[PDB]
Amino acid sequence: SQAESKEWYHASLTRAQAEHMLMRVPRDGAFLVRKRNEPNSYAISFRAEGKIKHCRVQQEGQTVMLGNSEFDSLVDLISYYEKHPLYRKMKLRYPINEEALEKI
Repeated sequence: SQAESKEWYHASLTRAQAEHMLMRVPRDGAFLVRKRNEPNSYAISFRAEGKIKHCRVQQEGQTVMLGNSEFDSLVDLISYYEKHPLYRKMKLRYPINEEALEKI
């Protein structure tokens, strides 16, 4: 779907790999979305209050759900949370597009 080509979306990034990337950006609002190793499940990994936090988003047919908040798609969800606070008063602000690198 459309989210898969967005700069904040990572198809193959674990929890720890995501933290490893986010720890290098010293700014609240830094974020990425990663597919989880369970069907129809994604995580938003983000920086808030100086920490890294993870929240889960479920794909539910034609829609996605974050807690009790429904959106048309992952792209619409992220757009909404760039405009409205996701966590306390903090909005998503800095999409992280880093590659998890394999040293060879």
